[PDB]
Amino acid sequence: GSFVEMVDNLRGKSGQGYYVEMTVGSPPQTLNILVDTGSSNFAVGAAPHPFLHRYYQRQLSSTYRDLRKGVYVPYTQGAWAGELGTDLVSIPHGPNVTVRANIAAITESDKFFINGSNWEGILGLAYAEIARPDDSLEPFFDSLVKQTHVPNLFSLQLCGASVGGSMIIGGIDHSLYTGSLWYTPIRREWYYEVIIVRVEINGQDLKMDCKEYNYDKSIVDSGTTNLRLPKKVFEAAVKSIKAASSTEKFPDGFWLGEQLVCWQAGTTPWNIFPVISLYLMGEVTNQSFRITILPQQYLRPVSQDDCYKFAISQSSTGTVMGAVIMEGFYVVFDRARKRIGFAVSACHVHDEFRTAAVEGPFVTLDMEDCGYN
Ligand SMILES: Cc1ccc(Nc2cc(-c3ccccc3)ncn2)cc1NS(C)(=O)=O
Repeated sequence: GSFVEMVDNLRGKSGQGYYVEMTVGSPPQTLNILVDTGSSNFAVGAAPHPFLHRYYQRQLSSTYRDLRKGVYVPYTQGAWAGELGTDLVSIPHGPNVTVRANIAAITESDKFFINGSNWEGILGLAYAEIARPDDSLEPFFDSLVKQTHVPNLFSLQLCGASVGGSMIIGGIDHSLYTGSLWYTPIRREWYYEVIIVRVEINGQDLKMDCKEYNYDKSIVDSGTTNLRLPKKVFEAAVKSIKAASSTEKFPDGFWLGEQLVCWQAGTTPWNIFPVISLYLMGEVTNQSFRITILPQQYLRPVSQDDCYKFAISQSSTGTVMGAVIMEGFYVVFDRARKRIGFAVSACHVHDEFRTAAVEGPFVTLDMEDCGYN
């Protein structure tokens, strides 16, 4: 393949995201940078922190330009504060280009960096609408497309478990997937927003109004571990997942993520847990497709003891299709054509009985109604 050098350019630890090496400043300073399609800021640890091995030293970068403006990004677990500037940025195992991009130097943080994640910053790949302090701050990818010939497209292959995978920038590598790629529109360019039209557990329709699957939004977000489902959706999904796996009994707190369950090394009875399908709006009127994950995706390994957290959780900002979803698939963020493609990942974790799936087409009527206004 012509994109061979970008293949296997991601690393990570389970539950702690996937990062890419980015080279910042002059002379060069390389950092591990979290790939996050669920935000739009490029920020790097820029002062010492207990959880950082390395950080950005702007004083040592001859090409740093200070924008003279603070920046603050909250999350639900905590936040970070910092200072805006521009500098030279390239990706050794990404496109063969260098751009002047906005960079937020993080000077203080609260529950941002993860002890042992090996990343030292974040690359927000969503759109300028959600960027901080405001949409006037051009995101990394907007700069890249603006300043260079790189096609307005990236693709992600996230290889679950100590993890890895590929971010192909400017195109698609056919060795990363199998079967056809199926596309869903990007409803609006802010988050990577999409429309889920049906949910099945082991083939069984969850029978909820599709409006509920997308209240108040559904997004594809590589910086979130879990499949997050709106309260009402989550409850109905838990109940149906319980009903499908009833040959085994699990404590109430397992389904809530508060309790872990461990099996003896090599014995996890994957086959007693259901497959999960999400149908996505297709590109033609009344046409949909489904993506199907295995419990190998939604049960996350956390001794000769294999422990697992149930990684479908509750949300009150809509559906977040996190690493749990992405890890079954090769995901194409076709920004040029305002759409997202899914194909079966060449690296996804399965067994001899079941494999993750991308299937279509299906007939689904009145899909334009599912989205929140
Ligand atoms: C987008 C994103 C933003 C922030 C973080 N960071 C954290 C930090 C902590 C933490 C908690 C207590 C003490 C120290 C740190 N817990 C969860 N996420 C991870 C991701 N993304 S991710 C989950 O793919 O690594």
